[PDB]
Amino acid sequence: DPNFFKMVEGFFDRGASIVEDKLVEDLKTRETEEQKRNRVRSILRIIKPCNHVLSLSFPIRRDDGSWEVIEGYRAQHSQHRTPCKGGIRYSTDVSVDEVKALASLMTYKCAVVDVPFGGAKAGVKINPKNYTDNELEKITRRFTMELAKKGFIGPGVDVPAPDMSTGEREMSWIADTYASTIGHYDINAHACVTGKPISQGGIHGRISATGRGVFHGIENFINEASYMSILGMTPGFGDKTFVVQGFGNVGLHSMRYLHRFGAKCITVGESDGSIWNPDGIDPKELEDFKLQHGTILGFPKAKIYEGSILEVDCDILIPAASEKQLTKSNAPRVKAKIIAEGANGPTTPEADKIFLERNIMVIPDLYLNAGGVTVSYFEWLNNLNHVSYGRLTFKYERDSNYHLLMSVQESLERKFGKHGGTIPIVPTAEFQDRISGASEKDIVHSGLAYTMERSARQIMRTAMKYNLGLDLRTAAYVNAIEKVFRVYNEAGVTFT
Amino acid sequence: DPNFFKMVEGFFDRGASIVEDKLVEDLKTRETEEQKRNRVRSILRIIKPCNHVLSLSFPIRRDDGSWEVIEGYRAQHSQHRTPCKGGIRYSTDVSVDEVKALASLMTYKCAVVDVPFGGAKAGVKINPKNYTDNELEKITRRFTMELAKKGFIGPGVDVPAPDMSTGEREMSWIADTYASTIGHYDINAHACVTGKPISQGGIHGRISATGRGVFHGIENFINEASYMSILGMTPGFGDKTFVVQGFGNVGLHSMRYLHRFGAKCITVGESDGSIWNPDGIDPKELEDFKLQHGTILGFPKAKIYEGSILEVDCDILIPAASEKQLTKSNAPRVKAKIIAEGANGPTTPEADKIFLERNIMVIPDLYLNAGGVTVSYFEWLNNLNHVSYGRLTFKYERDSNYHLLMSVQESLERKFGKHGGTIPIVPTAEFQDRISGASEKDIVHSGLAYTMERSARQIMRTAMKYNLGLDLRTAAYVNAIEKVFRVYNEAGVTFT
Amino acid sequence: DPNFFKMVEGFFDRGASIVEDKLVEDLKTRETEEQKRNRVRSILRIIKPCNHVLSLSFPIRRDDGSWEVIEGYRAQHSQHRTPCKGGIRYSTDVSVDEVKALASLMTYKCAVVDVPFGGAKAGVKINPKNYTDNELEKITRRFTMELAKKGFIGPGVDVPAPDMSTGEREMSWIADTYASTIGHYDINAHACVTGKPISQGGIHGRISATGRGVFHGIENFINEASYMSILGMTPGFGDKTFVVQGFGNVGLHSMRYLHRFGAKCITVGESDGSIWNPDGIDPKELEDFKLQHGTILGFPKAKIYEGSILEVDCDILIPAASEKQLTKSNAPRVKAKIIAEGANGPTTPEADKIFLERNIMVIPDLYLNAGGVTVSYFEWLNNLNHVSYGRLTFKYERDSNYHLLMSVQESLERKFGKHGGTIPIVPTAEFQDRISGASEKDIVHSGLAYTMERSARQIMRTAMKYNLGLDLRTAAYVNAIEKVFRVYNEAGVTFT
Repeated sequence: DPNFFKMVEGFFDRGASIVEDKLVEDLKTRETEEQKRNRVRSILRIIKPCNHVLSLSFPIRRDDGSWEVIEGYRAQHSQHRTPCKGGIRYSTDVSVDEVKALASLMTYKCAVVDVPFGGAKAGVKINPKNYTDNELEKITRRFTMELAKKGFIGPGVDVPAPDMSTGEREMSWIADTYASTIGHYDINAHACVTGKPISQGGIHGRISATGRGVFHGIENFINEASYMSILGMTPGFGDKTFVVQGFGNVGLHSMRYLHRFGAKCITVGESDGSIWNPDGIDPKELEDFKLQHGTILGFPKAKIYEGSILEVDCDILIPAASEKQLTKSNAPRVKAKIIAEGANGPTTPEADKIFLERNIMVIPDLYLNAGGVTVSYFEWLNNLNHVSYGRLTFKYERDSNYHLLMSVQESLERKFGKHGGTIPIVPTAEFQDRISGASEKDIVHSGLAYTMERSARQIMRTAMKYNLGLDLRTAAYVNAIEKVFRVYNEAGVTFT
Repeated sequence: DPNFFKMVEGFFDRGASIVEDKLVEDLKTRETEEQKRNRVRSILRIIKPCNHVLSLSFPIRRDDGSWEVIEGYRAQHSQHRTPCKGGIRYSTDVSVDEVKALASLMTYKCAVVDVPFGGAKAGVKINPKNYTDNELEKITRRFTMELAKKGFIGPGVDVPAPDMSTGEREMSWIADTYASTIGHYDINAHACVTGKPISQGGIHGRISATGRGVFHGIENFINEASYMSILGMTPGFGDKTFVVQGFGNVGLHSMRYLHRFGAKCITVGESDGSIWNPDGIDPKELEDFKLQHGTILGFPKAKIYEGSILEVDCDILIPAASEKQLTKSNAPRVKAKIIAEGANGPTTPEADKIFLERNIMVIPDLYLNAGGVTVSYFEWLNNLNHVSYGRLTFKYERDSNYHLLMSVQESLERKFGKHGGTIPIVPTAEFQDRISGASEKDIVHSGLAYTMERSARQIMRTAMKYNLGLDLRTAAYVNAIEKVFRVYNEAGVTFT
Repeated sequence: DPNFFKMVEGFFDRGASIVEDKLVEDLKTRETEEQKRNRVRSILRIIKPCNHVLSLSFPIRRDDGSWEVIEGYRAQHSQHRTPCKGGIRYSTDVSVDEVKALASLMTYKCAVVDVPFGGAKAGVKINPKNYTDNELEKITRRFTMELAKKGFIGPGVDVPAPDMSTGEREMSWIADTYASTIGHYDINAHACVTGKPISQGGIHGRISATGRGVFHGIENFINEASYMSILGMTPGFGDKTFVVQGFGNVGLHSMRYLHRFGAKCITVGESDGSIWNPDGIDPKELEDFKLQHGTILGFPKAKIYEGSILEVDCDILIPAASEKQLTKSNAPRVKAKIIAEGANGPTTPEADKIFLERNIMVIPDLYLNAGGVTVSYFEWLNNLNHVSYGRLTFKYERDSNYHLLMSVQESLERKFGKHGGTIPIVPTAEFQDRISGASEKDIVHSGLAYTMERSARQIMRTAMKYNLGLDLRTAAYVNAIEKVFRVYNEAGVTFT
């Protein structure tokens, strides 16, 4: 059991040395050779720490007439690209030594996916259960004023986001406090947060983003014939099983999309039980079960099978569980060729060194868990463009499709249809749903699939350039460190 | 040896309980009695902590072509009255746990003297000796940009100040970086710092402020016949000795003004020696000695007398030494009726409990060391009024003085001077220097004497209202806590 | 009983025609003669109306969980000089047709006293009794946000003020909502309101301002030997009586200062009784009576004497009562040579036409009731200079007084004191209190006496220039209209 901060700090040095050896050669600057080395050994010392760490204190008054002091935090990691997106975590285990880590984790998690803005995290030392709803907006509406008066919230500086125990309703209390106190004169005032409900500028298909994230991530590696061979699996999802730990937003929506392309959910683990049916599980039925029941423990159509789900015989683990969930105590007992981290840092840094020995491809959490980080970038743009995606072009592009089909029809009917007949060129029953059911949802899920795809093909490229084999995690950080470097380097890092 | 943070945190609770017992009765609010108690027990929980603590990280490049990371801090204590003044301390022993203390120390040190703005402190973990002058402006000019982009510098938010190892030249590098990058559009851009050299908006007679501070502070207690009796001394400075530890800006200028009203400097202690002559020391001669010599050790006209200067037989100790300088190990060996703290926290909290037993009046460091805090408030106004003090009225008030003397002359010459004679009513040789040598210096030293006087008469009042005897320190904090309370209370502490 | 709007609209035309006949001749502009007339007949059409009238609607939620809609108003009269000061009146009789009047009334009431900013009024249709204290800040803190987001509050646009049923505690709820939502980035954020309590930037001696106002106003007319003769009275307060209607802030403090210079309060009328003692009343004793009792009805040392107090035999009526309080039904029954309006529009426009027939000098409410309008201008400056008045110069001017006395002493002791004697030139027992008890209060009461004095000597001048006799009200409006005109005229009234 390590300290999560030393993990993310570890994967930097682990990656910093690799990239450096070629990152120096790629400098056509008019200096010596040992001053290039002392420029690359040096910027990396600047990317590693956290540039800003605020620390707050709130006069909040409970509804029973009892004042109290709330302690908060927020750490902007990198200023190289503004704004800086990062969720707000209401908890009690919040630590300034942890906010600095998850802030750094996002500077790179949104660099591997070519999302512009940097990384940040906030954290409020409150246990949400102990507060009435009138008291979680007195806290939220003042954690922003105190934080926006100091340039840590704003469409061009920081963009808070949801987190576990910080839902859709939280993000309205932030966007309304900002768009009425400080951001009033700013036209983009509602772009100060993401995850807002749809009635206030949220994007559609957001709650299924990390799901689509976890999906397209592993999709681009299952369909990689140059990796399935090395592992021992075949390309494609066909006749492959997956297992899910931590049923929830990331697990549930992942189950759906994987089960839609022939995969078979075998087990579903949670904090308080375990499920198993080697014939598979129906996501919707199990999704429906937890609605009334609140806990899948006792699912009818699948027997109970307790134990370490990380031992489950399968092909694909997907841990949506807590951080540091898979460690040496059970790493030699995976029974899965591919691990797909759905949460932040499930794999302790030792298991990765084990997994390259067991010949396991561990897809990192920088890449898979990007997910919402990308739609939370498409929602920032939605609010920053003041129009839903596609409203201007759904029907202009609908007409362009009917005319092509007509143009292909009439063109044939000159050659073949001369006999008075006709060729009713019509869209399929599928490309008809795509037309009649067009929505902003279809464009979000599209630009998300493109981001994951174009990015995975950049992790692969590095895993050959530097010959990392199945060490995709290291490959991910080398792309993250290399692209954050090209922003400091060509910018005259210091403003002097 | 305590932690300096627990000292300042101690004197709050020590004072918070005393003020509370009457601070509740003074509320004519439409509530119960136990909800007044739970409003006063509660605001005090809000005044005690530090509301904002930023923490920085700098890409600074040395002149030998070697980047490095500078770590800084700044803690705004109380937002009840903007701006928030606080010095910048270049050191290596800087600690975020220490900046929070000295920030709180200034919220009260400028409350006992009715200075409006709250308290703050900054700190940069650099040893100044290891940096060329071109590298102490690359640090200073970027410790402000990084700090002003986040609303921690500005004529209406924070006003940095000088400190030990942060001289007059530092404050120009801050005022020029602000008045040309961010504060450009603000007319008051040059009011963003104090302590600037006179050629850029500094006030005259600033380097002798803490001197005039230490002076008028003890003046208002030496001339208090209701305290000299209780101690065992007589009123006035006449035939009284004082001794100085830590010769320097606070010690030197204190020596001068005290030696000007009949006091006799006996010893002068430093870090590297000790001086003694029970006939006295001439300040100017000793001031001149350290100019060439750089260290008074070896002064001709006064023999060497080594040892704990805090043992020196005297009437008035003035420690300008380090913090926590006088402790139990030598507190029963003071040999001085009056201690006059010229630095921040020379007396460990135990010696005060000893000193009330030894019957010693320890004048606090909230009051005496205010000093520069008051002229650093008069310099903020100078730059905020865009005119030196008195330029409009030195000669308009000069004429009004000549006409009064003429009016008294002619009025007599009607009654007595009828005999052809005349009565040359002329100013004294002293009130002539005051006229011909009028300057902004004379108004600064005046409004400083008024602030110290009006404030000491408020410490005295509390020391009777709550019957603290010679425990002036506790009296000082009770006035500081009571006046910071009347700002939160009548303001609807929460903005909800 | 008229409509109060038609009164203030009446006194404009009544004054506009008089000033015009000379106001045209005073134009050295390169135009014709009939185009000067059509420039003066025209600007007066621009000064008369109200340039801006906002009208609000609030989602306020009672503490019993019941939303409701609050209806508010605010009318900026004249933009010729920014800001625009005007009180906020919580009532139910508030009418947009009344706010426009009292707004215009202040554009002139602060023009006769050379106060720069224009005039405005606000009004909220709520009965304050029906609202808990937690609900009069939810209203106050949102009547400002809704009003400051539209440029109707701010140190440079509008400066709200207290009013009846809008006390000191209201003005803190406005200054804190502004200085934390919108005016945060403005250094002058606390100058957005006046009347704030002393703990947040209020001026001392404010609650006794209208008192000092009513005093120095009638002082400058009682001591006018060229008016007492015409009426039938003698100069000075000596052996003269006054009577007060509407005991309260304006009546009480007026009683004190008048009774201090030999006047004799005869009666004290209120809404619910009447008092009389032709030997006089002691203000303090009667002031003390209403403290416990809450109503002077039943004062021991003065018998009850009911009836229309406006009939009381006296020399000076001072109605602090409601508006339109003295009308034709009792105007032929005044029994007072001098009426001194302490409220806004006590005299219906007909009684003035009666009073010039009865040969009565009615001092207007533009001039007397200025009062607080002047200290509410000195409090705006206090907050706008960030320093209490005199802190810099109380002791610099104290020293200049001791040196003059010493210079007169020594100068004599050269001529007379050559005999070894001495002449202890010391301040009086009165000019010693003035020194030892110097305060911002003494400067406020001074600059208030100067404003009233310099202004009354301008009403007198007009009452000769245009030969209005005892019609001082018309003289007041002609000075108000003439000085508001010289601001539009020399400014190119239109911005085209």
